[PDB]
Amino acid sequence: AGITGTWYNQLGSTFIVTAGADGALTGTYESAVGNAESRYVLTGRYDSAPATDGSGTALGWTVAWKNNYRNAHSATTWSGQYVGGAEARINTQWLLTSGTTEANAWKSTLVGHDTFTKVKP
Amino acid sequence: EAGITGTWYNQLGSTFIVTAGADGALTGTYESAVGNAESRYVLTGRYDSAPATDGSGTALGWTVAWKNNYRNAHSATTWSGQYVGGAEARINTQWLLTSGTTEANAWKSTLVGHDTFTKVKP
Amino acid sequence: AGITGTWYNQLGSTFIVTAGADGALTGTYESAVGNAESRYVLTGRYDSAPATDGSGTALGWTVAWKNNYRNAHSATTWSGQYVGGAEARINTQWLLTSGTTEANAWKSTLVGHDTFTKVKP
Amino acid sequence: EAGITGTWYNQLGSTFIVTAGADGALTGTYESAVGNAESRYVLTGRYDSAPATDGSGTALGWTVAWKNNYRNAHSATTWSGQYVGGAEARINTQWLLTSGTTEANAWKSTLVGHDTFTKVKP
Ligand SMILES: O=C(O)CCCC[C@@H]1SC[C@@H]2NC(=O)N[C@@H]21
Ligand SMILES: O=C(O)CCCC[C@@H]1SC[C@@H]2NC(=O)N[C@@H]21
Ligand SMILES: O=C(O)CCCC[C@@H]1SC[C@@H]2NC(=O)N[C@@H]21
Ligand SMILES: O=C(O)CCCC[C@@H]1SC[C@@H]2NC(=O)N[C@@H]21
Repeated sequence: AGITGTWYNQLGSTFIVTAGADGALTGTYESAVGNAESRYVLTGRYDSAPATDGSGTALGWTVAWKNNYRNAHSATTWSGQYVGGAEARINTQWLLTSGTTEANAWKSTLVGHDTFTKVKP
Repeated sequence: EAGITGTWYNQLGSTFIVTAGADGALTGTYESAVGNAESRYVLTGRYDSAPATDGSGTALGWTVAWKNNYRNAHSATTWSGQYVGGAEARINTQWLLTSGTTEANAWKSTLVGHDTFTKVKP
Repeated sequence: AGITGTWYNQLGSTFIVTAGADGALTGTYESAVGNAESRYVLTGRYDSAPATDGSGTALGWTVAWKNNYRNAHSATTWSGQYVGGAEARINTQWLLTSGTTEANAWKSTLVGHDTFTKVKP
Repeated sequence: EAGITGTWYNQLGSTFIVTAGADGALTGTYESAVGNAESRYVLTGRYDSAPATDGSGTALGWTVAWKNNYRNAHSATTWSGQYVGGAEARINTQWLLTSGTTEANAWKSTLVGHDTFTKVKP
């Protein structure tokens, strides 16, 4: 029924988001893995007038991994598309950059892929 | 956050105007020199508002959806990277640009690259 | 029973490979999608003495998309790990670079992810 | 392929020694300036042996598994990119470095980055 809602990825992380009418994404993210506890703020953007040819809806969002419990000195961005229908899905690739010194910048950024559905594990 | 807040440019000639809020928010506008883009687009992101002080960069990211009130490319870019302060301040990034596609074309939906932003004295 | 064998990904592409004793990967790749027809040469490397703690076996390979039928002026590399067991798997991320002019180099490289099993679709 | 064949260096100070064969093969050795690496490692890859002549680069890629007869990091890097010829020849790449991990740690198995190689007059 749209991007707004509660989503879960293959790791069991929880992505709670609101899609504003003109393209904003606002919500919270809780990771099942990594140097993370509880909810973190997220903000992003999506295409609020997608094509009408069967294409997905492009979108992205960011989490900086600082909250009242922990600070991992890192940030993840997810870039992907929403695919509607009977089992809606958000398919993403992500980049997780840690703050590093300049000599260690070559090893600053992890890459991966997450797929989200509204099915609670 | 005075470091991040300001006007920046990348190696393509694109314009990144940003404000860093006390709460970790990034807000501003982006103008790409290339691609299916014209004029300014809204951006929004997050940064580490209490970064290490041990000679590490400050982790940050932001998103642009490539729709404005003049054009719509049906696509979105996210930049993930770090701010390196000082007199020659830089934001070093890698990015992912996803286009909306049909399911059959989803394998070719996402471009990857890297941008380096230089801050400009206001 | 090891890396050597015939593998298929989620697109239905066919990856036929031999793992040499000292780390070579040699074989052919046939893509189900894109500017591709029939088999293409591949070469790569793998860790020929993996850890003994339950970790996967790191590996990578390259295809340049030129054969006797077509030339797409492009190359893909896959980087990932082999995971043995009852349903062995190779989990990868890939980079597909097309030859471009310098002004268009920003849009030269696609990224994605392929998972391979020995199950024939 | 005289263009690609030779000795190259990247911005980290690493050494890439390669031979480009008539059949599209790349063979050689790689020496990283950084990471869990010492001495030379075998590489192997492929390139477009009949590239466009319209002012485009030549697509190529290669792999190093980080095991040699002195060290084993249980990891592998692939570089994907293009050769740009002429008097100031470059190979511009992006790379993926996958470490062997347990299944629980697989989400953090892969680093991404970018290297630019400069050819050195033999
Ligand atoms: O360890 C850190 O630096 C903070 C937590 C990172 C968790 C990552 S973000 C990408 C991937 N998807 C998830 O749901 N969790 C991991
Ligand atoms: O073509 C599109 O879909 C929209 C414009 C994309 C421009 C990209 S975003 C990554 C890179 N950095 C820039 O400043 N511009 C390009
Ligand atoms: O279109 C091209 O330039 C050549 C074919 C590319 C096919 C790509 S490689 C990554 C992905 N995995 C596949 O099995 N096929 C596509
Ligand atoms: O630490 C490891 O697992 C092995 C060494 C990895 C070195 C990486 S490969 C990408 C980048 N470019 C280089 O020349 N060195 C680093």
